[PDB]
Amino acid sequence: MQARVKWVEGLTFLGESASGHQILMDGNSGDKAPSPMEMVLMAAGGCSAIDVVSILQKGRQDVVDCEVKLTSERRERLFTHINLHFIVTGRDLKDAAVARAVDLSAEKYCSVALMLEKAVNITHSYEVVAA
Amino acid sequence: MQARVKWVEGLTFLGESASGHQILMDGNSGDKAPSPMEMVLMAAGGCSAIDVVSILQKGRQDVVDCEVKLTSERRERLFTHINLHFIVTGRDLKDAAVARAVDLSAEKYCSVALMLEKAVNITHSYEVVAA
Repeated sequence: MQARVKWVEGLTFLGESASGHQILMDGNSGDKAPSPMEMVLMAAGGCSAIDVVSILQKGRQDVVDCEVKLTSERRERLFTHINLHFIVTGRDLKDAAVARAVDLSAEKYCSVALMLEKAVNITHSYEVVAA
Repeated sequence: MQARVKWVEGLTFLGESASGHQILMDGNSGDKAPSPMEMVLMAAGGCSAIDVVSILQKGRQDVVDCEVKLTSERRERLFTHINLHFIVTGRDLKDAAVARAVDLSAEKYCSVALMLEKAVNITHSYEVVAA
């Protein structure tokens, strides 16, 4: 539970996780480091990609790479919509398995996704590339 | 809108912001870098602290330091509750001004806070230290 953030200077803040790591947020439109809102977008991408690769490895599917293209829109400033586009690379991965993994990840397993869903329109999509 | 995440190895993912910066997320309980859920907690702290220090500087208040103690609980895994505790340091800052700033920040200006609120119980609190 012990996370903290500290004002460094300007609008730069230091962020310390309870897993013992530190990061930097920059409130000048992410000038020198990501803005908090960028943190959120990336965390959604990351949490999702984690679960997607996990499901495939458990299902013995030979997943070799995973990339997430994130797009979003926001009020002129809350996010109105985030799209997670998965690019899954592997050997014999079947469509049904990738759909399952992207599905369960985005709507059942990804905490970040599920928290945002109650306030943001979150959509997903995927493609499969041979290695 | 152009953020992305890339699988590096293990459960380590690279995250790239459209402001042109990169970070690392680690899905092994934030082993080597923060977990996505830690990203979210810190972004809420950061977005909040940003707005808090901004309001005070606009109101000509001599804010010298700002720290946020974050605590949270989560299902045994969504966050059920996040508490933002602000520690504002300054010279002649008045209580009414700090309350205002923490208030507007947490319930009107902080996008990250406001997105989470629809799914998580978010509470705030503050204290004021002389410099």
